[PDB]
Amino acid sequence: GLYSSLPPAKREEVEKLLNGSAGDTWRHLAGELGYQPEHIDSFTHEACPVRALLASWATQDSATLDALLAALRRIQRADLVESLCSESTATSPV
Amino acid sequence: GLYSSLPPAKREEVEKLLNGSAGDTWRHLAGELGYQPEHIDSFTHEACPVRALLASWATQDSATLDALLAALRRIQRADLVESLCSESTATSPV
Repeated sequence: GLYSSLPPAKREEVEKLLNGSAGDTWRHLAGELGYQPEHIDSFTHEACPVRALLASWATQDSATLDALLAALRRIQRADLVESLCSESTATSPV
Repeated sequence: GLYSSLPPAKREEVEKLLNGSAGDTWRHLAGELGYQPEHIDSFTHEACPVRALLASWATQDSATLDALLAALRRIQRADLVESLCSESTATSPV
């Protein structure tokens, strides 16, 4: 299940979670994904580093939800896993 | 002078620079200011960590432009010193 296959309403909830609860888990994700520190600096160029990270990660087949969930586990952010499953409920594709 | 003594239009320009050009420089500042690593994570709870940093800095007498400039020099961001001084000639309080 590629992250790029999700509807825009699901991607907006990933932004809302880091905008409203804890905008800092993406640093830990980039660490366990093994991103070089120059990419972490390229993501902090914007106030929403999550939007740039998700768009940049979606360029490659590694962008599976299975890999995202494994990295979330390695950083002890199973709370974000639980929230993203509960917030998966939606109403339209657009 | 104290950063807390500036008009709100100047504080909006410090936010707009980190929101729109590059939002990394507050991390480098927090390092040379000698902040604890828990404060860095507490600021990144929000999308605009600069708004929370500037608020938690304005509550102490350490918030002088003289200290801000010394930190900006140590982090090799004298380009930002020029940009912020070049916007100081505003005439638009709120």
